[PDB]
Amino acid sequence: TYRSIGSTAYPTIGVVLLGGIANPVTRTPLHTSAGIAYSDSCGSIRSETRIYADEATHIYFNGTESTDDNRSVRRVLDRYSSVFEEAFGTKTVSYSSQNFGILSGSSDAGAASIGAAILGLKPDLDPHDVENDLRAVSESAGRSLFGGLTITWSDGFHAYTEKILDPEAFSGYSIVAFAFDYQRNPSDVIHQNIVRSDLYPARKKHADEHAHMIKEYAKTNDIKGIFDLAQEDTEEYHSILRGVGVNVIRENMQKLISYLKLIRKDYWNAYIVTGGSNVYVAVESENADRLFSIENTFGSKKKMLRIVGGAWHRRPE
Ligand SMILES: C[C@@](O)(CCO)CC(=O)[O-]
Repeated sequence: TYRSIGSTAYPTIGVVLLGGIANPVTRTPLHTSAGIAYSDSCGSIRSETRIYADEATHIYFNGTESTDDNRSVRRVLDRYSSVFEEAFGTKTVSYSSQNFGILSGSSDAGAASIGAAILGLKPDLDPHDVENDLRAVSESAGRSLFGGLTITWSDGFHAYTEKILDPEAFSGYSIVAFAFDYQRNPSDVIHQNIVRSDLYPARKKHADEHAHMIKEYAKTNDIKGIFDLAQEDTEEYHSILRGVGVNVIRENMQKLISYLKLIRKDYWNAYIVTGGSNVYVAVESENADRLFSIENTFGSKKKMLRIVGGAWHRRPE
């Protein structure tokens, strides 16, 4: 038997933006969404996981113990107890997370990294099945599990994540992230309030339509079309949220966006805003350093990002 296994996954950015969860426990997406996994050029933005045999079950986030009192992570660990018993000689395992270049705690990358560790121990499991269990940890786990550009189809009862383009399809593109210091609306507030909107039923249908449009663009590697659409999706999504009192795009964020509209006439860009106080700007690689070097970031900090692949495991120890 072994004693432990490590794994790694990368954080994600929504491309067709998710709002609404079917149930607080299983956390199935109410409608179809799409996303990309990202890191920096070195691959240093990441979540690293260690699952190991133990006398009692402990959950740690960057060294801080969690009472995991919802049994969010512990639910997943219990479901795959047979995997751990075979691999480690015991059903009792602990989980230790270290996040780098993202905030300490649970995330899409954290969830996917759990999946990669389990698959690492039992490689003939169906990752689409494992994904269903991972959503309890984070509803967009599939983006990070499979990597690249994905679509997660969903009718609110059954959800399925499909790989649409490899990270290699974006090698000519970069994303400059502008991080603003405004306190963010929790994702749970986003999910809870968006469904109150009278436009919500049409949004769910519009979401599914946009994902089909993305699958079509993929046929000819139309990366600009995909990101152009992501910006249109972003604008619809945040117009719906504002009408339910959730305002993600704050004053200095809107000022940056206005400038983006100006330089768009000079060279191509498209932007995305998800749930946090960040503005993500897609750009052609030849213009990435130029964008990154602009002077008036309106008090935002800058990171150079790129599209990367799915979660992966290390050999068990
Ligand atoms: C707010 C948001 O990040 C929620 C994902 O659960 C939107 C998205 O990325 O699809």
